[PDB]
Amino acid sequence: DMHNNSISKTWEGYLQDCKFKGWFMKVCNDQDSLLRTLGQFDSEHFYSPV
RNA sequence: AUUUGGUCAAUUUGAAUACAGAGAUCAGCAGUUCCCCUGCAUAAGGAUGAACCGUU
Repeated sequence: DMHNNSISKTWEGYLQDCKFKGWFMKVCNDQDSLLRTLGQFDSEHFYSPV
């Protein structure tokens, strides 16, 4: 039962160079790890911690 | 009171032969245009489905 769960569109933009080689879904144990993963495409800035 | 409205053409001629003059009728199908339905393609544009975790 997940009434708490929800989704929000954070961004809806245009990128100069698309460094994402494919669609590499993942899970990480921590936030730092996630950030690092994101920055594998030289783009940590996508994640919005709230 | 009379009379014109009355010349067959065609051919053989240097009047004779001709004798009215030479496809019909019934029925398909396709095309042309517009419309409607149906299946497919092409573009575009939606809508939606599908277990479960992925990739340095």
